[PDB]
This record gives sequence, structure tokens and C-alpha cells, in this order.
Amino acid sequence: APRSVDWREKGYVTPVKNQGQCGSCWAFSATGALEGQMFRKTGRLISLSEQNLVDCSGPQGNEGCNGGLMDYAFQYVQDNGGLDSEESYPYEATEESCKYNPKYSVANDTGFVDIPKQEKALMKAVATVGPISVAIDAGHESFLFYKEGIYFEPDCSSEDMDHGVLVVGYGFESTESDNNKYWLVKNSWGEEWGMGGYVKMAKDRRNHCGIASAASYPTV
Ligand SMILES: *[C@H](CS(=O)(=O)c1ccccc1)[C@H](CCc1ccccc1)NC(=O)[C@H](Cc1ccccc1)NC(=O)N1CCN(C)CC1
Ligand SMILES: C[As](C)(=O)[O-]
Ligand SMILES: C[As](C)(=O)[O-]
Ligand SMILES: [Zn+2]
Ligand SMILES: [Zn+2]
Ligand SMILES: [Zn+2]
Ligand SMILES: [Zn+2]
Ligand SMILES: [Zn+2]
Ligand SMILES: [Zn+2]
Ligand SMILES: [Zn+2]
Repeated sequence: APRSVDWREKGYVTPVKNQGQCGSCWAFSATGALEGQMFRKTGRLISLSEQNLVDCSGPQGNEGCNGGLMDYAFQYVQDNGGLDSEESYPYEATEESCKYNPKYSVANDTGFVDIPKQEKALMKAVATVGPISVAIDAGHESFLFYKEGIYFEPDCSSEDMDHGVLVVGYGFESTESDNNKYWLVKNSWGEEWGMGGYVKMAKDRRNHCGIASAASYPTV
């Protein structure tokens, strides 16, 4: 596998969005992976509607602004037979009754695949599939005030995660006596958080913050 991957430079990744005051991270993670897979399929990078997912994927098990699962979001897109564009169905950071319009559907998926809970398996997936939906333990003050560098949190859990994000690549910063490897992770907290909306999560450091424990991607 490549020692460095960054799917943003390959056109797979849309700009950083902002979930606002709503626990819809799962929606932004799922649209991220679907935007990447649709781009691979059609050569078109189109922004997908998280609001469509928040309002409409309740039957699949999601809870709107109270949380959800990326896999349930992929199931909605399969069950629904489509997903509206971000332009047609813009994000409002609130829960509202479903407004899906089949006329504005710009994406489909045929299911999803769950990656084994090993960082090696996640790496090969990022290297060959594209951006990957993952969940991490982001429930700490250091994550909230992260600005730059490789994030490492000693109290992070490898099993208990609360935040759905998107891995768009990986790399390494090399010092004299250490290759400090990282996951390139796209947050949904606006572009003023972290590195323009991005965080470098510690990689190959015992599944730090659970990043390999709930990884999946949609199939198109
Ligand atoms: C998004 C993350 S967040 O809002 O940025 C956040 C919040 C707190 C701490 C860290 C990060 C949401 C937040 C859900 C939430 C709502 C209201 C109050 C507190 C939290 N997180 C989720 O949607 C997660 C995603 C996820 C996917 C896979 C594995 C682990 C987590 N899921 C989630 O919270 N739930 C709710 C309970 N339900 C049974 C499952 C989905
Ligand atoms: C502080 As916690 C329950 O997100 O590990
Ligand atoms: C937002 As929580 C207490 O499920 O980490
Ligand atoms: Zn560039
Ligand atoms: Zn959006
Ligand atoms: Zn409204
Ligand atoms: Zn899964
Ligand atoms: Zn938490
Ligand atoms: Zn924790
Ligand atoms: Zn928990």
C-alpha cells in the first residue's frame, strides 16, 4: 500500500461543512463517503444533503439531531432509492419532517461494507476504496480545542466512540527516531476548527480513539 494517501487531491472530497448545534455528525460522515464513491463512479463531485438524512432516515434507525449510525444512513439511501443534492435540500441544523424529492436525487448506493476492526484493514480500505466513514472517541476537551499536529489523547477509548467522521487519507511525519503516522480525518465542525476543518489522528497507535472500530463505506 502507499505510504501516503490524500483523496482530497484526487477530487474525491467536498469542502468542509458545519453541522452546527445538532448531533448530525453521522450524516456528514455518511455523505462524505457517498460523495467519494459517487465521484469514483461518475467522475462528478456533487454535494449531498445531510438534512435529507436527518429528516428522513428515522425508519432505518437514526435519531436526527440526537445521533445516528453511518450504516443506517447508507441503508436509507438504499431503501429510499436515492438521496437529494445539498443544493436542492440544504442543511438547517434542525430536525424537520421529511422533504425528499425524487426529482432532485443525485446519488444511490447498493448497500455498505463493514471493515474489520484493525487499523491495517482500515489502511488498505482507505488506499483502495476512497474516503471511509469512521467513528472516533471525540468526547474530550483536547479534541474540542485541537488546532494542529497529530492528535493523541491518553484517555481516548478504543471501543466507546461518539463522533462520526471521514478518513480521506493517511501519512507520516518523520522525526530522527520515529515515524509518527497519522490518519487524515475530515471533521464537520466548520473550517475554523483544526487544520481548516481537518485533524491528523494518531495512526498505528493501538487503534487510537477507536478510529478502526466502526469503519464502513457504501457500495455504489
Ligand atoms: C455527532 C458527534 S458530535 O455531535 O460532534 C459530538 C457530541 C458529543 C461529544 C463528541 C462529539 C453525534 C452526536 C450525538 C449526540 C447528540 C446529542 C447529545 C450528545 C451527542 N454522534 C453520533 O451520531 C454517534 C455516531 C457513532 C457512529 C458509530 C459508532 C459510534 C458513534 N451516534 C450516536 O451518538 N448515537 C446515538 C445513540 N444511538 C443508539 C446510536 C447513535
Ligand atoms: C468522555 As467519553 C464517554 O466520549 O469517552
Ligand atoms: C455524547 As456520549 C455521553 O454518548 O460520549
Ligand atoms: Zn491542493
Ligand atoms: Zn451539507
Ligand atoms: Zn424550516
Ligand atoms: Zn457497521
Ligand atoms: Zn462522548
Ligand atoms: Zn473518551
Ligand atoms: Zn458511548
